[PDB]
Amino acid sequence: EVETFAFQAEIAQLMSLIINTFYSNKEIFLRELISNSSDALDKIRYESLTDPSKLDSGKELHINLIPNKQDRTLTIVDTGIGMTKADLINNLGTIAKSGTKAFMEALQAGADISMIGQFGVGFYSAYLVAEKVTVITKHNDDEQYAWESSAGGSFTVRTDTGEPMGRGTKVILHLKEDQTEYLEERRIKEIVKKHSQFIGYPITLFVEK
Ligand SMILES: CN(C)Cc1cc(O)ccc1Br
Repeated sequence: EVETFAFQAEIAQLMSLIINTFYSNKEIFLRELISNSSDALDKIRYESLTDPSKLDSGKELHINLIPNKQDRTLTIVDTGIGMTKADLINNLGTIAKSGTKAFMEALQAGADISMIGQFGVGFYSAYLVAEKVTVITKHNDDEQYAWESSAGGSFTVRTDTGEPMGRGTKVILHLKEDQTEYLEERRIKEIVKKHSQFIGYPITLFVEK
């Protein structure tokens, strides 16, 4: 069972601005996704402070970076609070309608695309380097769902029968053919050190055979 939804107009517009605007500093995507994972890890740590059993689905709070050269995917895994189905449909838990409005007004007033995270829609920077994005997520109060979009004005949501995650969120970036540099160990490591060096969670860069 696969449901297909239209993006709100303002979100589709933000997505095509990100895809079409000439802008060379594409590496900020990794900082924005990592920062979103860190925010979701803060959220489940804070709930665990008064209710320990919110960690029965995973005591470990971490972020993993997993490049796969055969599939041409970069996967960002976190064991944060995760997302309910309604969250996924509602622009992946963001206020994307009003953040895009403020983001685009800023762009006309001195801002550049690298400031997208200040307006809450940093996730969509994923499309600076990905032609398709898949978000697997599991929240304590809901089942495991798969969100998927290749832009073009729509996204799908389905129940994910893949590997149980326990709790957290997985962003699979199907990279564009000319963005494979973000699969290389030394290039990911440079970006993490440049932009994410004070994230309060361990970031493990997986290696490949
Ligand atoms: C924005 N990237 C990292 C996906 C994501 C992770 C979360 O932990 C929560 C929401 C989203 Br979308």
